Amino acid sequence: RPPKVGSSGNASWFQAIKAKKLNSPQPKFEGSGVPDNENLKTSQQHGYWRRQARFKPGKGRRKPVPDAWYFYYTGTGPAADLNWGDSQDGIVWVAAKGADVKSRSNQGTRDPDKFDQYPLRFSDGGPDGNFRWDFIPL
Amino acid sequence: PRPPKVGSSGNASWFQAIKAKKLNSPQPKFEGSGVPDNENLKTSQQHGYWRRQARFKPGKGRRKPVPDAWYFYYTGTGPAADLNWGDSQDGIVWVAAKGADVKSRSNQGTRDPDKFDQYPLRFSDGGPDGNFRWDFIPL
Repeated sequence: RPPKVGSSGNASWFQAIKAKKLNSPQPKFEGSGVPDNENLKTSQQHGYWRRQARFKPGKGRRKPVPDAWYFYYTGTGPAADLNWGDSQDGIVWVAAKGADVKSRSNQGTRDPDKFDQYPLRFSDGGPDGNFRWDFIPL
Repeated sequence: PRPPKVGSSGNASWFQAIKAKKLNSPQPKFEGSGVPDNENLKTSQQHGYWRRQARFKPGKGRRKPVPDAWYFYYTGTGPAADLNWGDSQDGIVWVAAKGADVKSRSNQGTRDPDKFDQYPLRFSDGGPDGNFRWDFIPL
């Protein structure tokens, strides 16, 4: 059977945020939780963070390490078929003040062969202290 | 009329390759699943291996070294169909989604290239590390 490949792309435009612990809560944000990105209009500034399980060698038989979460605009990424606000384990919905969550951006997702991940900045206040992320300069 | 056909013939992987960026890149590492998307399959079935292909090209003198290519096969299919998930073998890296049952033997088979094109890789749950790349294939 050929595979059913339905996603237009699953690489987030942005670096992940990482939990600090194996049993960290889901991300919460001081402000909207939408990454800084001036390319979009206010109405279109909404999307979701999605959990990804991570593991390490050895030691072992692989061992778990803390989750990463990646941001996708609504209608893109692994949960592209969800409507904004639909409940799913591992999905946190975010929207800017002034967002119209029925709108759609044409921002799409990132081709990793052509683009490095973009830096995350949250000028309106980022995720809580259960999460960290590597510095990437502007 | 024709005799039986038991093997993976000269079928291919369902999916496009991942390619090393250098002649000395390490084998691919997968912090998340490393299993391509395929909505035919449930989470329990999402496991298999990446297998190295050596590559060479023509040019100055003749034989030129090209970076390694690695191709994905579901467990129980492909050149290493006889292995069980996790069996050591040089040029084989085992992958599985969180929640996979690496004994579930999927039903996707392999690709006859005269009938089906290579399918795009999409990695919901993580792909290979940054030593690897592949061209984007839309659709």
